[PDB]
Amino acid sequence: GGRLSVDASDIAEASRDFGGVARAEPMAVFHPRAAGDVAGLVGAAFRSARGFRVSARGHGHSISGQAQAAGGVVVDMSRVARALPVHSAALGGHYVDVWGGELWVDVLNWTLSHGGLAPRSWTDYLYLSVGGTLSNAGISGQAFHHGPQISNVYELDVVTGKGEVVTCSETENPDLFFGVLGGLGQFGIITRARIALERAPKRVRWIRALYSNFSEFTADQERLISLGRRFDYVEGFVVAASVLYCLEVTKNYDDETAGSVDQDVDTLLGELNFLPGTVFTTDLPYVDFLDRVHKAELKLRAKGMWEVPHPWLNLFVPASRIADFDRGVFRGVLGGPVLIYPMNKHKWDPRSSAVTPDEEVFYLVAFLRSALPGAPESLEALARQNQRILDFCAGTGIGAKQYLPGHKARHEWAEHFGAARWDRFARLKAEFDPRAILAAGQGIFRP
Ligand SMILES: *Cc1cc2c(cc1C)nc1c(=O)[nH]c(=O)nc-1n2C[C@H](O)[C@H](O)[C@H](O)COP(=O)(O)OP(=O)(O)OC[C@H]1O[C@@H](n2cnc3c(N)ncnc32)[C@H](O)[C@@H]1O
Ligand SMILES: O=C(Nc1cccc(OC(F)(F)F)c1)Nc1cnns1
Repeated sequence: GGRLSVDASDIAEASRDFGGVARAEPMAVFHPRAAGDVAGLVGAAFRSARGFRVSARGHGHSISGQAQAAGGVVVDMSRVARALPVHSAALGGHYVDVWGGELWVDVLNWTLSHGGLAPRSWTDYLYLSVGGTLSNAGISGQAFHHGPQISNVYELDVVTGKGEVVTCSETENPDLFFGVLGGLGQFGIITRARIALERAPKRVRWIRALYSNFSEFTADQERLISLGRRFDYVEGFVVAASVLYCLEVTKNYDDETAGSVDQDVDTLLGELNFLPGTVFTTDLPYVDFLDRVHKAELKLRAKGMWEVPHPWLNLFVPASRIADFDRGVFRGVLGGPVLIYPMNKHKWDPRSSAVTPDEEVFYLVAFLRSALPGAPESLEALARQNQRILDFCAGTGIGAKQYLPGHKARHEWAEHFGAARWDRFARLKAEFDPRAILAAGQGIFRP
């Protein structure tokens, strides 16, 4: 039922990503109609003499060619009938089956219009595929409480590196299920994901408060994630003044809780140590808050500042070493935001392929800088800054782990996973993709 394409615009899009650096071209782009089409293509790759590379492309948000299939075939997973949300008395909640290539923005609109339901755990940007984020983790301000998106999925349909369609969960083929979650596309292509849902809030009380003291800022973020009155979202960012820290929190509400929202916010804020008179508040619908990054994208696109190189660096930093990151990186080493917020490791299932630091509390530190348009030297200076951040972590023994890892050397991947996790990862590759057909742009395995 699928269609192979050699259209120059199809090839060009499959040969690029948001990073704007890696440009490995496929021989063709495959447009599937259903899961069986994806199975057919991977099956032919597995059966072929040379064993050509096959990679699924979500929305192309990768930084360094992770979705590229050099001289092979890129599967354009972008979008037919959609499954309606379902209630389960056994799970004690709702779920929705979605196509692997579905964008989170389209999942949200579908679930809201069919029962006022929504996923519990997000990414900051909704124009990302379900298969794409589930192959990494999928993190935002809710992860401290609900865990990442890989902790909010009941079941998958996976097309393995042998072109076999497998239904998997915790109780059915758990090795493939847990391997695929945070598995960097190594063990198969997600064609279906069964997403956990909750009754969606109607509105959001979105708060920002400033700190000049890093010790007070991190102490407040750490207390907020341990919280039963609590915020529904906890993030933060580094701002140039010398250096300031912005705490970002939200309180979700609906018609029932509308009458208590003001007091709940005031109570929680009173316990914090932000700078007096630096509180900024917005009240807006739930969809609008979740789509806030798409609004920033439209403004950047109009200024020609979206289709520029993005040498993004994402680190998971153990909370015991975050203090050293202030004078060492934010005041030391250093257009674009620097995100910072802690998460709880216990909300992350240790059976998944996801790699986190060996500490109960760890931070995402996200360097989201854009290079100047049409200026290669800008990208080069930013790449040197990223290497200086990595050298700082190595030289001071910070047990940081990259999120969306950009490694390409075997010993670097071995160090990233550690011996036990590397052994599990390699064994899953021998079982599920022995010819190393899938997601070869990640640069982990060779045929
Ligand atoms: C560009 C961007 C990315 C981003 C973000 C904001 C922007 C503007 N905000 C994020 C956030 O708040 N939290 C988070 O966890 N991630 C955030 N990101 C990063 C994003 O998650 C990643 O870029 C991720 O790769 C998803 O993006 P996308 O859906 O575009 O997928 P991809 O880049 O094409 O492919 C990524 C890898 O996964 C493999 N792949 C793709 N689809 C599948 C399926 N269906 N099954 C299995 N593997 C799949 C690709 O081959 C590639 O290896
Ligand atoms: O990217 C974000 N958040 C995020 C937040 C604001 C804006 C933004 O995109 C930009 F800068 F282009 F407007 C991304 N979080 C990530 C986590 N992991 N990789 S990226």
